[PDB]
Amino acid sequence: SLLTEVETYVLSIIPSGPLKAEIAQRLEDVFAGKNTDLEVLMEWLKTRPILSPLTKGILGFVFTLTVPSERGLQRRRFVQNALNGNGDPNNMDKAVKLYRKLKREITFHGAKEISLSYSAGALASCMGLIYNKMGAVTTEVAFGLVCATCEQIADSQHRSHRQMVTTTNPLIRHENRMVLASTTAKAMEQMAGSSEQAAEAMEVASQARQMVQAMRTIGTHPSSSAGLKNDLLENLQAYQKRMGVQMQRFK
Amino acid sequence: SLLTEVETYVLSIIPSGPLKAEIAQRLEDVFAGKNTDLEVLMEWLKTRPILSPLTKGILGFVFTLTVPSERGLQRRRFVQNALNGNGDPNNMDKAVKLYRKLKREITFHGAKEISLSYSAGALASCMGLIYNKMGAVTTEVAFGLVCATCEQIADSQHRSHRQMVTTTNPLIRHENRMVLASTTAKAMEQMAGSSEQAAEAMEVASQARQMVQAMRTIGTHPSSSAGLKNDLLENLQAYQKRMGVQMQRFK
Amino acid sequence: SLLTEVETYVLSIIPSGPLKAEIAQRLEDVFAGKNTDLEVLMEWLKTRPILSPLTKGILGFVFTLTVPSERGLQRRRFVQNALNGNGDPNNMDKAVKLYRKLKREITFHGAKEISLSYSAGALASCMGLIYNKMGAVTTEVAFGLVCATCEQIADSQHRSHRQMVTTTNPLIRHENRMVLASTTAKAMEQMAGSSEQAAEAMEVASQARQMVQAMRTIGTHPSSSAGLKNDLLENLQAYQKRMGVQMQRFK
Amino acid sequence: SLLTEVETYVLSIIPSGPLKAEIAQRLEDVFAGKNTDLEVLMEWLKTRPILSPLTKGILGFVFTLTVPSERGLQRRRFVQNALNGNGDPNNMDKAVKLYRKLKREITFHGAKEISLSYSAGALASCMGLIYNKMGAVTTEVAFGLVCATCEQIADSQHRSHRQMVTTTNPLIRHENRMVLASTTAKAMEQMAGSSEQAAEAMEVASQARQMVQAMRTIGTHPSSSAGLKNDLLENLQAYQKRMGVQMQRFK
Repeated sequence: SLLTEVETYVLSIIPSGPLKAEIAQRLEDVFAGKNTDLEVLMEWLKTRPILSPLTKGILGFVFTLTVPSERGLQRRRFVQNALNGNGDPNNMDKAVKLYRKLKREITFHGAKEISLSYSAGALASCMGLIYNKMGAVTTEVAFGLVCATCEQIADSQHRSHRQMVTTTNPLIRHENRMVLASTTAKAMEQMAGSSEQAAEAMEVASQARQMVQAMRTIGTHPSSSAGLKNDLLENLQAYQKRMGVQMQRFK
Repeated sequence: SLLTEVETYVLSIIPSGPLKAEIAQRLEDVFAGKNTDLEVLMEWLKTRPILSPLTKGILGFVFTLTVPSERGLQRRRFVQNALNGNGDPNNMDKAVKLYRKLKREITFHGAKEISLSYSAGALASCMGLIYNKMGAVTTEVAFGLVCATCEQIADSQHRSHRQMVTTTNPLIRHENRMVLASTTAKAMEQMAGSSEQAAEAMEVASQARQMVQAMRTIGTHPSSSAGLKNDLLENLQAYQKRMGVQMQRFK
Repeated sequence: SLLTEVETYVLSIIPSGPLKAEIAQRLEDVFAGKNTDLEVLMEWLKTRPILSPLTKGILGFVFTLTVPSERGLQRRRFVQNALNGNGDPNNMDKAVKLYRKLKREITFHGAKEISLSYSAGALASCMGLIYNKMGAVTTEVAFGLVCATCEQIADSQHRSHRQMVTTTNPLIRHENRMVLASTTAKAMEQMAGSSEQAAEAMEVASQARQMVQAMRTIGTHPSSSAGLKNDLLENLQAYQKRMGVQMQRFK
Repeated sequence: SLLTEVETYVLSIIPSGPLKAEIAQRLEDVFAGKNTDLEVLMEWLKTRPILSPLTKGILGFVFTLTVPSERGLQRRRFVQNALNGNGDPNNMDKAVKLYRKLKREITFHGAKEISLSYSAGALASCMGLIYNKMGAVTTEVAFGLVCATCEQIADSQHRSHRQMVTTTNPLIRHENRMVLASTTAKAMEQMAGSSEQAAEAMEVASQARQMVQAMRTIGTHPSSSAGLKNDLLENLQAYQKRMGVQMQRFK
């Protein structure tokens, strides 16, 4: 069940969207013996616009571990660029210290357990060593290094959400609502359901998007109005809930 | 959800107006794989008249992080001019001290958390290093530096409002009302609704604008009248509330 | 006479060859009011194959200081890449410490005198700050920073020669002779004199080149022969002197 | 004159033979602006049978530094395999310690001077970091790392010769002569001169080769004869000198 456990950590860091569905479907193919040619897979991976270079690096890295027949594959540049760890010497010293301990393990958990003791920076650098063949560790350990990195990123992915919503600055909190509404509105428009709900869903989605932009145009500063900041948010709250129920309707 | 979190901080600092709607719509295109050519985007960004040079710098900076294929892009001058941090040596020393710590992180939150410990001046200088390629940090960290700067500006954006309205000097407080009314009146006139309310909204907006200028002409100094300062504000207060309700009518 | 003094230091680091003649002739044009368009100049500079990226950086940097009308020029990428100082934080801290002192000077010598007290690494980073507009110093000081860098490189250019020829390892010393002969032979062939000496010079040059490669093919290891290592060098010594006198014949 | 100094160190380690002539001629093309396509060059380099993997690695490494336009090149597998330093953690720790110091230098000599203080093992590993983009140092420093490695190998190349010829074991010393004669005989046969000396040179070369194999067949052990070990070497000594003079005859 290692292939399932790694798939949890890897897919956690990827942002939600059509790519996440496409990436996960790709992971199943290469985790189920349906391995397509690596080059066309990675070439498709490279062109993806939304993924961050670091996140794009891990997905490229994980594919290489599955495909057999080394010495005939190709080490993609963007993976090396992403995983290089900024070329820092100080953190890369920790990476070697990690890689010393990883070489002695063969169990996936043993790699993950020791790896999480080190900073998120070192794992990216150390994970570069395995990809570049500078080091060499068994496949089970290498995933244990990926999950330690993916868990570290995934932890900060969640910790950022907790800090952003509980922020005390009112200005961004208002700004958080409009962009959040726009993103939720964007979610329906891009996913056009087969049923007639797509037309209705697009309308309500376009309604919020057409209205949120007007809300930004008026603004919500205390000095930009005389109490209009209050009622402006209220319509958004209704619109957010209006879009909230709309999601499960086509479900 | 990093692309949403950065979009909150970036759009917070931009002043409300038609540009804010246009800028945010642009951010969605470059955060959703609809990346237009960078040069035409930044060229449009440069010509924008209302944005401050520093605020214009961050928006230019954020776009560069998304677009791939370095060595073939172009480093715009105005970004460097805005982000140079006034060429101070003292604050730029802090920026390097920051950049030393940022290089070791890969998590967005880790960059943001450490960055906020430093003065707003250093972040502008340090954020210059990443843009100029003097330094090099992973994309997730770099946004973590932007949000630290955007949060710092956004905090002072709000803190200025609190200090301005609670100011004890009566002269500016009266002056605050007329300019506030003019801005609110200006908001409707520029946003011409499709409904017939645009004609009526323009009339009431022009009424306040035509009357606020007369109010300035008479003045409101204690020595410029013999109690007319009192009733002059009262009509503004009605006009402000009259325009206040008028906003949600076309909503 | 500043323009002459800087031209000494800048041209010292460039390796000898046709490019050095072309570069110096270009420096005269931009140091004598014959300033060609910067972009076509730097574009020609970029394509040069022999110059190292760092050395190519300084020549690009020096041209920018001469051309007037900032805000309308363009900051070339390769200059930033070369002058970034590897993005190290530690040496860049020294660069700011330098840049603090340079800002207070206006004399060219004052900049050069203080600059040489710092390691060659910092000057490259600090010299990046001036080019990127992160800092701002008067033109006379900026050349004083270039000459400090050029002098530092030029010093190590000479110090390498002293260490290479006085090396105790016999194997490279023999190898030094063949490559040295090939380079000297290459010097005549590329510079085709207008007189008939070009044909004769090419013949003797091709003679050494045709014979030095045979010398490498046989080798000169003590275990690759039984005393042939001795007489093999002797013919080279004659050939080197034969080419030595041949140089001043077309002079 | 950096391109000449590096060419000395690089060509020293390569064993003598037709490849050494071909490799050096290739180095001139890529050190003189005649840069052929990298891929066809490295592909030809990969197929070379005589070069050791480590020595083949350096030649592949040096070419990559010259060719411009990164992000569009390709990192060859065999270079990474050769330069990985056996994936040891202990020596790779030294490599990072080296790479920390190299990042702060820009002078070629400065890189070479500090690099030679470290064991030959670390330089191979550290030189791997630059090729893999794990690190990043200026081109002048990187050659300074290569020459430190090439010098270290070249020093041991010579030190092995001193120890082999001065060995006290008589059995290998006799064996040294036959193989040395065979190699010298092989040198003429492969290099077929244009003059008629090729036929005569082949005959005398085949004479020694035809006779050295007979000498091995009889053997030269003290227990394999009753004094024939003495006169058997004498004919070789004449044959070695006979081939010794024959070399400069076609010269």
